[PDB]
Amino acid sequence: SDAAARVTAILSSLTVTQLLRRLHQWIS
Repeated sequence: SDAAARVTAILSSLTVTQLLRRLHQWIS
């Protein structure tokens, strides 16, 4: 099963983008 796993991977990358937004919010 790769289609369902790919859906989970897309969500994992989004979590990383959010962590980056919080880091930038603290710096600027």
